[PDB]
Amino acid sequence: DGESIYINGTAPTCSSCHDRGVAGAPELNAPEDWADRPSSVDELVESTLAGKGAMPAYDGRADREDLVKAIEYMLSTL
Ligand code: HEM
Repeated sequence: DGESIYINGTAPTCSSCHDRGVAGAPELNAPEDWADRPSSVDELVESTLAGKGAMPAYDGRADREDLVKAIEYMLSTL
């Protein structure tokens, strides 16, 4: 599911950064970190595909669908 994707079914693995908050990556169950961001999954996924700050571009490494499933999973902890 989205959890599987987020934890291990991603390359690079989202967990590795977001679990700890590497380079200030918006963490899980941390609504404040997301409040300011365009929380809309459909927007967040673009940021994810393109890359943001330390986050590399995902375009090709993870499909929008994969990403979406991971992102909604991330957001569901907030
Ligand atoms: C794994 C595929 C993965 C997902 C999914 C993911 C999502 C994600 C979102 C939705 C954001 C916010 C986008 C926005 O602000 O519009 C976000 C932000 C950051 N991430 Fe991420 N992220 C995934 C993976 C990784 C990896 C592997 C790293 C560490 C190199 C990482 C880091 C960050 C950082 C830093 C940001 C934003 C920093 C900023 O400038 O605000 N993410 N991620």
